[PDB]
Amino acid sequence: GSGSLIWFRKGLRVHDNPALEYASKGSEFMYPVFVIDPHYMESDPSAFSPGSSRAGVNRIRFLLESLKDLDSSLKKLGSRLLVFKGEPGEVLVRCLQEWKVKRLCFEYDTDPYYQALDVKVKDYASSTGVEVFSPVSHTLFNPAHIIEKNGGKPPLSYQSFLKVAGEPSCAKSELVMSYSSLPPIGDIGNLGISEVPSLEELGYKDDEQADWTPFRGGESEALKRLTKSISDKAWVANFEKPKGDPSAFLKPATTVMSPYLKFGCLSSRYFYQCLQNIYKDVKKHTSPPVSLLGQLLWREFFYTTAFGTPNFDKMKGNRICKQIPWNEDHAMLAAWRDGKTGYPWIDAIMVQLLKWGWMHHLARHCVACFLTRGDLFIHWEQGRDVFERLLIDSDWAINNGNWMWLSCSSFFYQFNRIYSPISFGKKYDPDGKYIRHFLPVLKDMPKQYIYEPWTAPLSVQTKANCIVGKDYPKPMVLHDSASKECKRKMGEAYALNKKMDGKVDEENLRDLRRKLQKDEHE
Ligand SMILES: Cc1cc2nc3c(=O)[nH]c(=O)nc-3n(C[C@H](O)[C@H](O)[C@H](O)COP(=O)(O)OP(=O)(O)OC[C@H]3O[C@@H](n4cnc5c(N)ncnc54)[C@H](O)[C@@H]3O)c2cc1C
Repeated sequence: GSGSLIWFRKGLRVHDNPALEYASKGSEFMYPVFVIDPHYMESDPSAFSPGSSRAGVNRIRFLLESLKDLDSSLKKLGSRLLVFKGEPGEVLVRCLQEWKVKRLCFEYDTDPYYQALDVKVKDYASSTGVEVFSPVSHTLFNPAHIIEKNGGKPPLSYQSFLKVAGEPSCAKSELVMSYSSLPPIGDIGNLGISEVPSLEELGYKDDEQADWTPFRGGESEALKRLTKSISDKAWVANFEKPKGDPSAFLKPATTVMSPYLKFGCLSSRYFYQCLQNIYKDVKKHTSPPVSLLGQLLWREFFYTTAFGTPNFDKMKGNRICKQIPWNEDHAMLAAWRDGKTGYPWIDAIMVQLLKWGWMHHLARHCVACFLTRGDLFIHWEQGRDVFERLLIDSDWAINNGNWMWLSCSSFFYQFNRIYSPISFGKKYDPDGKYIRHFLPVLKDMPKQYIYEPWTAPLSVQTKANCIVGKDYPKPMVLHDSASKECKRKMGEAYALNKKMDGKVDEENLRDLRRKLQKDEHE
């Protein structure tokens, strides 16, 4: 008889799943599918840290966990999760041509990877008589609608986006959070049926599995943590993003729902709905941009902008990105990536990236600034790539948008507002608790130098059992001069961008790069 297939990619959850719902109705049997793409999941010995070439082992373990939770939640309703390994496009059509499937459902998505897959699968299904339901539930708004309504392009600013965006449909909507039951799986036919694969099966040695980010994945954890994240009504009511403490690691200054919203473990519509409820239950609460709900709106802003901008994930070809002659220097990038820059604050943060796969927004700010238009002047696409595989909440739209923001390549252009690798952390942690924790090599350094070990008298060092240049590196660069040179180049780069009416050529750029080379080398 007529069967259905619920294809899972990002909505790794049972609650608020418009796609899963439809797949359960009018079907005597249902096929829940998820494909492990070797290219993204399997071990890559060439990578700079355990994982594939696109994902650190941390985000991978998170996904695998989300998958187990999901299957489990399905095995509860009498269903199950069928996991195949291979190129999704191939796997999917081979599933269609193998099963009596008349209806194919999967949550919509705007990432390039998925836009590409969905054209193929859609065309195959359409040409083979399979119905296709691809509802928008990963975001509160439909990028295409916003862009269409706004004329022909995406609103140029948060403020402008909210005006146009209006309010999400899920507002007065009633979401489906549970199901009494779910259609039985149905003939598995002849396909390599598989259970969620272990890190080992993905090719990872045990030493590559020693560390553990402190955040389990899955819808279960998701919902549980949301409950904890917003239990304090006053806190959520008085929420102001800029006022959070970036050094607070024992108790993160924000929700950390980031990874669950990225893999769809948590519906953002439900979250948005909860916030709404507790907002009306008080009377006085913060509003965007700084509000907690205002944060779900930043996600919306970048997604819409990302979906409407070709070459969004790169400078060249990007309508909205300022053309800047960034340097390239695997040695400098490496020093920053592994957290060996010399500035304890920056290094401590980069280590939290590697160990937690998450850092407070402001921390992400500092290291992104230091790496680009703040001190090193390395291409933002480079910090972007490092972040993309290390963050357990790595999100295409969000990550690219933010790196362009922190590099003053787009959205924000007050490049003379530079974070200080030395003094910023003090504003919150003068004792340097955060640093000591993630950089135990400086465990004993006296607070008078914790943010600048290179200024600690040689005697203090040896006693603190930390010698700059041996145990802990010395400043890879001197902030003052560095940031002053960045502010300089940044100036002439903007000058060129303005002179060429936002259309700098491959030529001009090259000539600027040369020009700056002279004025800053001889
Ligand atoms: C250079 C740089 C790279 C970044 N890369 C990513 C990334 O790959 N994935 C990612 O999810 N966030 C990224 N961010 C944005 C932000 O830091 C995170 O969303 C936030 O730290 C997540 O913590 P939280 O869940 O406690 O956020 P909360 O403050 O508790 O907000 C709740 C939710 O709102 C969303 N949100 C919060 N801030 C932003 C923001 N500035 N832009 C868009 N959405 C936001 C997130 O989905 C988050 O889970 C990046 C920021 C910078 C400066």
